[PDB]
Amino acid sequence: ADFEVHMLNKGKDGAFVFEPASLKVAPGDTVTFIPTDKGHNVETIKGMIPDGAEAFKSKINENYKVTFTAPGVYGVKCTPHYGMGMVGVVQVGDAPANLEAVKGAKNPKKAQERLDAALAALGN
Ligand SMILES: [Cu+2]
Repeated sequence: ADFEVHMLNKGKDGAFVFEPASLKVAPGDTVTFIPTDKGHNVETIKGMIPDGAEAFKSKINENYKVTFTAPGVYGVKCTPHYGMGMVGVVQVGDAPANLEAVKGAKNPKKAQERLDAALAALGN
């Protein structure tokens, strides 16, 4: 199954957001990260990927398709806007094994508040 996540100058929770900020997909599904507005990318947050996952970083303005082969929860950021809160989480599969590591990982305040709301929305 194929999903999209958008990089936006403005959205639900204010400036510099991914939408949806919280998504559940199955292992093997794809997410295309679509910069609706100019100036965004996607990159995994160091410490917020599961066992055997590869880190990734797209170029600015790239429509970037990821096939999520390793199950678990992923924290993602936009590289320039991370510190302004531009984050998302992708849960790949059921009962993610790294849920504690992701809840506990250290992030700038604005990113942590948005990560916590995205994690809460997953309802683990
Ligand atoms: Cu951005």
